[PDB]
Amino acid sequence: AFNNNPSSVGAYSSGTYRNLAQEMGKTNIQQKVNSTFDNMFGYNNTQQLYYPYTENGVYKAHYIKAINPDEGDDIRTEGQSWGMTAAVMLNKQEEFDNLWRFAKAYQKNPDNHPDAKKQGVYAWKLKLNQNGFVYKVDEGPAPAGEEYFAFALLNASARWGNSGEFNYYNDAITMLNTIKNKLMENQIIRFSPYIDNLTDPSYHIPAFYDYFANNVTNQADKNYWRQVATKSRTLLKNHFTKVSGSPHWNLPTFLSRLDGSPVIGYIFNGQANPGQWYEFDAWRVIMNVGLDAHLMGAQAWHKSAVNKALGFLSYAKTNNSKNCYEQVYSYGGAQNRGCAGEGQKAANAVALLASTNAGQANEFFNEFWSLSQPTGDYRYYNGSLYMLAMLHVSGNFKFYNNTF
Ligand SMILES: O[C@@H]1[C@@H](O)[C@H](O[C@@H]2CO[C@@H](O[C@@H]3CO[C@@H](O[C@@H]4CO[C@@H](O[C@@H]5CO[C@@H](O)[C@H](O)[C@H]5O)[C@H](O)[C@H]4O)[C@H](O)[C@H]3O)[C@H](O)[C@H]2O)OC[C@H]1O
Ligand SMILES: O[C@@H]1[C@@H](O)[C@H](O[C@@H]2CO[C@@H](O[C@@H]3CO[C@@H](O[C@@H]4CO[C@@H](O[C@@H]5CO[C@@H](O)[C@H](O)[C@H]5O)[C@H](O)[C@H]4O)[C@H](O)[C@H]3O)[C@H](O)[C@H]2O)OC[C@H]1O
Repeated sequence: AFNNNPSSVGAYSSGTYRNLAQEMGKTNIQQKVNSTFDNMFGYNNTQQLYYPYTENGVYKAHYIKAINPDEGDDIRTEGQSWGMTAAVMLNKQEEFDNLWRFAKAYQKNPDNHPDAKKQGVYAWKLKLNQNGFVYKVDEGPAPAGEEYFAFALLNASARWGNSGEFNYYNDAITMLNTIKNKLMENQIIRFSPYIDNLTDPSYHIPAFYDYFANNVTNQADKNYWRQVATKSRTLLKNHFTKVSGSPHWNLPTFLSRLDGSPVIGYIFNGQANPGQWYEFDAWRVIMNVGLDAHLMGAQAWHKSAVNKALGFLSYAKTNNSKNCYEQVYSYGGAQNRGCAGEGQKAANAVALLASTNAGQANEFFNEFWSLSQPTGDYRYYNGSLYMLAMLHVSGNFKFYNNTF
């Protein structure tokens, strides 16, 4: 049965990981997790997201392909870093290394880049040109990518050691220093190096920063990352307070100021959507809250955040002619961007690790568990989230500490 009383002590401290699928009475859990990985990383052109990159017939590395029918397929740091994370959680070392090799070679901007803000950060969007060679479309970073890269590399160091192709640990420390020096403002993760007083709630994963604190050597850096963790929980708490009730109606948003205030409308040239939309980025916020609750302990704010957000989505479904909650809301109003897909449902299943409502658990978990693994033209985002969620709800998303 669903544990509606999540412990205030996290799995990272206790070593005790919940298996949410088991709590919900599901069978063949680990087999389903395994087939999810195998299908995503297999050469089937169906669920597949993991593709080899070759130059003149010579194998180089692998990437996660952000399949895109409208705008052309591209390659993204977040997809890449999530792929590495999935691989390390299931002890899939070749897949990890092939993805990391690609990132280090083709996504990393040179440390001597003329623009100091780009030095050592990871170009968020690549494509293959008309001859099949990789190039950077936008050299700017999407910092959730670097966050996951650092997280995946620290875990790889811990599981596999550092005597093979990669010194994972040294690569992780370099990544952490890049985040600190290039991708933070006042110890809050940036949306961009080029815009101040701006964050993206979905980039906040407080437990990762605690994990970083425990895996650096020097005292100043340990304290730095602990402060980032505290400030991240405060940002998310403040954001959830601000979106409570009218006018945001309990869903977190795409963009936020550093005090947690949703960004209203447009604020910069190139901006994809209005700041106050619950949209594709924002889907992940309560998933991150669930992650944090599970790994570092469930506090009153985690519970309130997820209970109210899932509560709104359940309500929204009853007022929908197609009996679904939708992909995009603004100020509590549906923006007609379609019924929720697999990635959004996946995000909401992970949020249940902070839920105290068995009725929400039954509804949201079964809607995720009944899905087939994503296929077709929109499988990049849906499929990547689906993979992460499969790890989170099966007790397979763990923190592996390094030893010193
Ligand atoms: O110079 C600076 C610029 O570099 C800067 O650029 C920003 C860099 O960060 C970018 O953020 C990432 C964008 O990608 C997000 O994930 C998306 C979410 O959407 C998914 O696509 C949807 C899937 O579902 C379909 O139904 C729907 O139609 C799709 O839209 C997509 O697959 C994912 O990759 C990441 O979360 C972000 O981190 C940002 O876009 C850039 O603006 O901007 C500032 C400038 O000064
Ligand atoms: O566009 C705007 C419209 O969106 C707006 O409509 C309003 C939207 O919100 C509606 O209210 C929702 C009611 O349900 C809430 O979820 C609750 C949260 O609490 C849960 O209870 C917890 C369960 O577990 C216990 O252990 C725990 O102690 C409890 O706290 C409960 O199960 C959920 O159902 C949603 O968060 C609300 O959004 C409201 O009725 C609409 O009017 O109207 C204006 C328009 O502009």
